[PDB]
Amino acid sequence: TIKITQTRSAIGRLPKHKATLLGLGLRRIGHTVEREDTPAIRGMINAVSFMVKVEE
RNA sequence: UUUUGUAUAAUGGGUCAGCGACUUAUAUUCUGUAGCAAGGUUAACCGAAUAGGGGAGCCGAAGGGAAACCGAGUCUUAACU
RNA sequence: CCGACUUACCAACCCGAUGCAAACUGCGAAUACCGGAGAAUGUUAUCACGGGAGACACACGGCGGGUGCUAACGUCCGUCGUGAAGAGGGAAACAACCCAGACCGCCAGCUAAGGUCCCAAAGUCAUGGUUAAGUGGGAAACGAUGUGGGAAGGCCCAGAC
RNA sequence: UGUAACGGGGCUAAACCAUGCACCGAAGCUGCGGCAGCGACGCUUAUGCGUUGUUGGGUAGGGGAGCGUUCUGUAAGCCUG
RNA sequence: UCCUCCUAAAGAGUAACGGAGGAGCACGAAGGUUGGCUAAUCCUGGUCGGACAUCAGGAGGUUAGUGCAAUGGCAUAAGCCAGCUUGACUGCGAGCGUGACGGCGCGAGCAGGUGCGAAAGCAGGUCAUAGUGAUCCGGUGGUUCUGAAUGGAAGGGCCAUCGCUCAACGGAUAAAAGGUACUCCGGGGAUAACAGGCUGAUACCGCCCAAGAGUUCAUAUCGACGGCGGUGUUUGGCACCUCGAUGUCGGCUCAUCACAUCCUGGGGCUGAAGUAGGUCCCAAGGGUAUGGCUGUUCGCCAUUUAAAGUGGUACGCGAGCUG
RNA sequence: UGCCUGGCGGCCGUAGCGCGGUGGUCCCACCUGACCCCAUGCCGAACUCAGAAGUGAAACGCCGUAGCGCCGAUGGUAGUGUGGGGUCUCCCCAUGCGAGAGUAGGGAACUGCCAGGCAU
Ligand SMILES: [Mg+2]
Ligand SMILES: [Mg+2]
Ligand SMILES: [Mg+2]
Ligand SMILES: [Mg+2]
Ligand SMILES: [Mg+2]
Ligand SMILES: [Mg+2]
Ligand SMILES: [Mg+2]
Ligand SMILES: [Mg+2]
Ligand SMILES: [Mg+2]
Ligand SMILES: [Mg+2]
Ligand SMILES: [Mg+2]
Ligand SMILES: [Mg+2]
Ligand SMILES: [Mg+2]
Ligand SMILES: [Mg+2]
Ligand SMILES: [Mg+2]
Ligand SMILES: [Mg+2]
Ligand SMILES: [Mg+2]
Ligand SMILES: [Mg+2]
Ligand SMILES: [Mg+2]
Ligand SMILES: [Mg+2]
Ligand SMILES: [Mg+2]
Ligand SMILES: [Mg+2]
Ligand SMILES: [Mg+2]
Ligand SMILES: [Mg+2]
Ligand SMILES: [Mg+2]
Ligand SMILES: [Mg+2]
Ligand SMILES: [Mg+2]
Ligand SMILES: [Mg+2]
Ligand SMILES: [Mg+2]
Ligand SMILES: [Mg+2]
Ligand SMILES: [Mg+2]
Ligand SMILES: [Mg+2]
Ligand SMILES: [Mg+2]
Ligand SMILES: [Mg+2]
Ligand SMILES: [Mg+2]
Ligand SMILES: [Mg+2]
Ligand SMILES: [Mg+2]
Ligand SMILES: [Mg+2]
Ligand SMILES: [Mg+2]
Ligand SMILES: [Mg+2]
Ligand SMILES: [Mg+2]
Ligand SMILES: [Mg+2]
Ligand SMILES: [Mg+2]
Ligand SMILES: [Mg+2]
Ligand SMILES: [Mg+2]
Ligand SMILES: [Mg+2]
Ligand SMILES: [Mg+2]
Ligand SMILES: [Mg+2]
Ligand SMILES: [Mg+2]
Ligand SMILES: [Mg+2]
Ligand SMILES: [Mg+2]
Ligand SMILES: [Mg+2]
Ligand SMILES: [Mg+2]
Ligand SMILES: [Mg+2]
Ligand SMILES: [Mg+2]
Ligand SMILES: [Mg+2]
Ligand SMILES: [Mg+2]
Ligand SMILES: [Mg+2]
Ligand SMILES: [Mg+2]
Ligand SMILES: [Mg+2]
Ligand SMILES: [Mg+2]
Ligand SMILES: [Mg+2]
Ligand SMILES: [Mg+2]
Ligand SMILES: [Mg+2]
Ligand SMILES: [Mg+2]
Ligand SMILES: [Mg+2]
Ligand SMILES: [Mg+2]
Ligand SMILES: [Mg+2]
Ligand SMILES: [Mg+2]
Ligand SMILES: [Mg+2]
Ligand SMILES: [Mg+2]
Ligand SMILES: [Mg+2]
Ligand SMILES: [Mg+2]
Ligand SMILES: [Mg+2]
Ligand SMILES: [Mg+2]
Ligand SMILES: [Mg+2]
Ligand SMILES: [Mg+2]
Repeated sequence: TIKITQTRSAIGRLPKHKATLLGLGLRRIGHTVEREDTPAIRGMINAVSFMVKVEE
């Protein structure tokens, strides 16, 4: 279980960068989401690391 | 208004008041609603007459094949699992 | 005839070394594309049918290219973003650049881009060096004892310069 | 055409390359109140009585719900010197 | 109109008046099967015989060949020869690929009847990708499907098939050229010329090395073979503003700004003895001609001037004039 | 159980070339002859038949040799997906992927089944 938050917009981003946020459940700026720790979530975090921040 | 793009030095209007631009008939398809239901429904017309009669007639319940023709099967081909 | 020779010259095949090619690959990625399984999330976001449209004049920016002068806010193709159809802050002004997607109201607070001397809201903030040209605040080949450094080298107290 | 290649004043830093701590800075995010749609759930529906999550920029265009005027029936009713 | 490669950004596809080439056929064998075989080139030797015909070996290993243009493939050969034959058959077709669609292509396998091979097996056209044209209309053959009172038939219908460089090749008609400055309408700055805008291939100007010319000596003064920049001044590229009008070349009057200055002013070098000169730097305060020719700016000539500038202002200025 | 040989395979160069030796009990190859089965665009050269006198010369199988071919590291370089930048017809930073060429080096194949001859 890890905590993720979004800190940047998804306006000029790629479709694969917005679908990643859709999969992570992020809705807007500063949306705190709890997600299970798994290689899939880690890969998503690596993919959108420039706009997300983890609390661990 | 037209444009990728108008404060544009692209067009329109001096202002006010009145008038002014997806309507009508018939025919077909679709949606909702209402009656009836494997049936539904009349037109012309008669009728003192929005009643009633008139089911002539139209759609659908059975389709296949060009057509004869056959039939919940048919055509295709001498014959097709 | 046959030829004996060298000779201000050029040069085939092969060998050794150095390169080039969108229409050359004995080599060969990253990305992208097809399919399967799996956890999580997304208002089925997917497909099929039926009713109704609108549109087929796009532009700019990034990356990958052709034609141009490796010129054009030039033109032609692929991908993404924006405008078109998107308000707001910033770049002094600015359709396409950056941040960021306006349900409404509040004389509440927190931030991103971008800034904190005044216009104009915020540090005349602290330590550390550079610049003396208003460089900052438009530009090249090239030239110069301009300085701020780093690493070496020659000559040199029998005397260098 | 008139400074006119920092926006201007002005700056020997208020310029640049390096470190850090603060602040300003948007319709971005958080706080309060209010409206509407979709979907889950028990409302045994009153089709709404609480929840909860989410969404609500918008041209052409599509869908849905509505306001206003004339006349007609309700209406020999009602208001009105 | 159709075929091959690249551009085409390693799935497919993907444009330009982009770069390179082809097709509008041919074959009863150049098809199928069975059986067998492997060259291009070079070297050596040998009669006519030569660099190269034919014959022997050796090296080489597809560097040849594909009926054709290119690409992808071909040794089990798809290449090269011989024999036998017509599967260059009929009716079907699981399941796919590609297209907006019409449509096109690959196809295991089924029923009948064949060819080759002893047989297993192969053959529903050529190694593959171009060799092509919707519909209507009309013709031919066959067809027991129809046959307008009945029996026939004409005609029509199903199958095979024929006729179109419809080449503008998804084809508007069975058949079709030009002028308008006598002109006209709806429209476009979606699209033309002057002008304005972006860039600067061209134009002008500036700068760098120095081979040299310069009686010796590169740089008093010029400057090759080459290179780097500036103005947006010419001829030009794009077509972003304007076609429900921004009036255009030249001339007259009227000027203004700039300096890469024609004179005046000051200076450096000089292959500057002096006058008179050449080159370069600063400097825009002022001035900067009259006539013949031509509509002309430009330009030629005559004669002056201390000098008779370069360019911008919508190639300045027509709600100032001229035509 | 070993050695050698033949056939059918697996993989397709660390598997292939070249140099030097070895092998004939058996197998294999070379080899003898041909009216016949059969054939040569002529020819027992090839195919095929009847045989084993002779030979391991050639081919073939085996052995060792690095004159070639071949494989091939680690590290580094180019390139590149995503996000930021600069002096932007070209590069840099952060995080992942990571070549090719070349060097050191490896390397004279391995193996399955069915058969034949000699030892056991
Ligand atoms: Mg956990
Ligand atoms: Mg326009
Ligand atoms: Mg504006
Ligand atoms: Mg317009
Ligand atoms: Mg206007
Ligand atoms: Mg107009
Ligand atoms: Mg007007
Ligand atoms: Mg109805
Ligand atoms: Mg019927
Ligand atoms: Mg059936
Ligand atoms: Mg290439
Ligand atoms: Mg997938
Ligand atoms: Mg069109
Ligand atoms: Mg178009
Ligand atoms: Mg376009
Ligand atoms: Mg454009
Ligand atoms: Mg580009
Ligand atoms: Mg351009
Ligand atoms: Mg602009
Ligand atoms: Mg254009
Ligand atoms: Mg539009
Ligand atoms: Mg905006
Ligand atoms: Mg948007
Ligand atoms: Mg703004
Ligand atoms: Mg600006
Ligand atoms: Mg502003
Ligand atoms: Mg704050
Ligand atoms: Mg900040
Ligand atoms: Mg202040
Ligand atoms: Mg201070
Ligand atoms: Mg001035
Ligand atoms: Mg605010
Ligand atoms: Mg908000
Ligand atoms: Mg609230
Ligand atoms: Mg809305
Ligand atoms: Mg919103
Ligand atoms: Mg009434
Ligand atoms: Mg491709
Ligand atoms: Mg691709
Ligand atoms: Mg053939
Ligand atoms: Mg054969
Ligand atoms: Mg000869
Ligand atoms: Mg060829
Ligand atoms: Mg053949
Ligand atoms: Mg059969
Ligand atoms: Mg037979
Ligand atoms: Mg062919
Ligand atoms: Mg016709
Ligand atoms: Mg008759
Ligand atoms: Mg009959
Ligand atoms: Mg015809
Ligand atoms: Mg066509
Ligand atoms: Mg007109
Ligand atoms: Mg235009
Ligand atoms: Mg023009
Ligand atoms: Mg204009
Ligand atoms: Mg000389
Ligand atoms: Mg021009
Ligand atoms: Mg005009
Ligand atoms: Mg006008
Ligand atoms: Mg005019
Ligand atoms: Mg001067
Ligand atoms: Mg002055
Ligand atoms: Mg004075
Ligand atoms: Mg005279
Ligand atoms: Mg003029
Ligand atoms: Mg004039
Ligand atoms: Mg005027
Ligand atoms: Mg005249
Ligand atoms: Mg023997
Ligand atoms: Mg023999
Ligand atoms: Mg031997
Ligand atoms: Mg490596
Ligand atoms: Mg990048
Ligand atoms: Mg390597
Ligand atoms: Mg290597
Ligand atoms: Mg060997």
